[PDB]
Amino acid sequence: IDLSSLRDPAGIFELVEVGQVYKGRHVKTGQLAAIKVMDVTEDEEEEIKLEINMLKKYSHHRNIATYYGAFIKKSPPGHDDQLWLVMEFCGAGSITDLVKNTKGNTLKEDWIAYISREILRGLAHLHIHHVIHRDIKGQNVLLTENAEVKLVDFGVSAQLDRTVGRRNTFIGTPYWMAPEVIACDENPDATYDYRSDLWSCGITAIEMAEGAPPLCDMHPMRALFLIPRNPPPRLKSKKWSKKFFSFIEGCLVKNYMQRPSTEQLLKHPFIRDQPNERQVRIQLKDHIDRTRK
Amino acid sequence: SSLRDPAGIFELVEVVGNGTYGQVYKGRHVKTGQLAAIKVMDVEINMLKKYSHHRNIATYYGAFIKKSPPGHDDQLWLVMEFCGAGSITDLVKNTKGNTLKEDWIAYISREILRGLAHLHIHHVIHRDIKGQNVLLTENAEVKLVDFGVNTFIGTPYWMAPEVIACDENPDATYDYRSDLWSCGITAIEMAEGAPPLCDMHPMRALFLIPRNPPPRLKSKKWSKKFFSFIEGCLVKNYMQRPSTEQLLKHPFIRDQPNERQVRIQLKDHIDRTRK
Ligand SMILES: Nc1ncnc2ccc(-c3cc(F)cc(NC(=O)CN4CCCC4)c3)cc12
Ligand SMILES: [Mg+2]
Repeated sequence: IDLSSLRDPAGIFELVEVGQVYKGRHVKTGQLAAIKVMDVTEDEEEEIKLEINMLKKYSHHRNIATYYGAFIKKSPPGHDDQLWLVMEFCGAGSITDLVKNTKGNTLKEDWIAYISREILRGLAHLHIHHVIHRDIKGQNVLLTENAEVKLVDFGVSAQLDRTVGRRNTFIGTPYWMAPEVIACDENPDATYDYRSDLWSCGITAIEMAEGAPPLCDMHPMRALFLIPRNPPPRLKSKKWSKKFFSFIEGCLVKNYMQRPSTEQLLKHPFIRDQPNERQVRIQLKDHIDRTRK
Repeated sequence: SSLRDPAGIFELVEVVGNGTYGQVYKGRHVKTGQLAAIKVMDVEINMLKKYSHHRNIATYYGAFIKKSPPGHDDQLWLVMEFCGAGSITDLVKNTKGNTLKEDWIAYISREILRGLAHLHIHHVIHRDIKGQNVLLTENAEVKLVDFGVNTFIGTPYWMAPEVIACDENPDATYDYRSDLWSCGITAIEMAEGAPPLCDMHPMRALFLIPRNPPPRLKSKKWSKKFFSFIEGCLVKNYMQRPSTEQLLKHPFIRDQPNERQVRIQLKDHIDRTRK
């Protein structure tokens, strides 16, 4: 295993069934793995090498779907090669899937507290190693069959899955984007900071509570204009606890300079005080099981 | 509700063209072997139905629903004419020097504009004109794809200034003339191999388009008519931008003496690129 290299995947990883996300396996162990396969030009291969040097290293962590490495499956000369980004497998789907299947498209507050803490613990690990995730959203928060919460990592340190295959030219979905990452009249140069992940975490908590991020009903281009202008988003319903409202307001501080860090939000009462944690963990494991059958 | 299953009628071959369009496949009509493009969506049809009957718009064939087990999300299939010779972005990328001959640009730009004129006369704005949505057939016919147009913002480089919301323009005013700005950027893309601001971060380009003066061709080699055409498409304030009809009369578009040879040169280029 090497994360500073760019070898052919043959004899290391192979694809089993469905850049597109594929189910794959480590040849020698038989361990399942999610593999992102992208078409790369023979010129984009030189861009990968530079981005691989930009990679920051960090250990395994229980809240991060481990990034195993990058590989290039070479095609005949002239023909577009294949970039493979290999990551640990999470079989119970995303948090967006979880909230979508449930009745009323809303999760119980103690489920949001549990999932949000796992997201933050994963983020704390990335931030302490000087890495910004940059794409926190319910789709990138996965569940294992054992109700373990893991952040998608296809080489987040150098954003290997967002910089090649003409993907780099796409703006993407704007709804989880922090105000500072949106270039507007007062912010001409986008400023990605570790705290941009915390804004995304707050939008993910709203998404778990309501089934969709704020401004979901708007055209992405309109939402992109409104995020840096609108006051921080709020939960629509008054049903929620005072701690949950407080948590949202904590993440969603408009000016990133004044937004708390991961450690400070990990101490927030909504995250810190989870009396029914054991039952939540059981309720989630049970929800995953009955959804499978 | 009367949409049938595609089995035995259309089959998916492969993704076209490796993520750039999303879930769009090169399909095949089972009984004839005739190729088709199929837009597969997880489940705006009559838009592609009556507005695609024009030689410069890829023709709509039909709609199908591939039924999944109860509870599991079904698949809508939208089938249209396949354009086998790739996009004009592919064309310029696959040309030596990443630039097309001016008479090729004149020809392709006229076909884009004729497709746009058809859409605009029916009160339809394409909204996503770019080299990647302008396709070639094997016999060098030019066809527009992806009109209508939901949560993903694509590439910003071909977007007109008025379509980008800012302090003075809070509500992005999509107008038929926004497609003409996109056609001018497509002509620059054919001339240089990339749109203006290509070297910038898409988010930075989105900030600069409504602020920057109209883009210009970098080289002085081009004819005065071609410079005039670019200036016509790229008028900053859409209120003074010409209509599709006015640009169709522009000398660069209207006066094409070597049209027959261009068509032959394009057919020949498509063939050499295939092998
Ligand atoms: N006719 C053809 N022949 C050959 N290659 C073709 C390649 C692409 C297409 C095509 C057809 C179509 F309906 C829509 C789109 N584009 C998108 O779906 C983009 N969406 C914007 C919002 C979500 C994604 C592309 C037709 C082809
Ligand atoms: Mg047609």
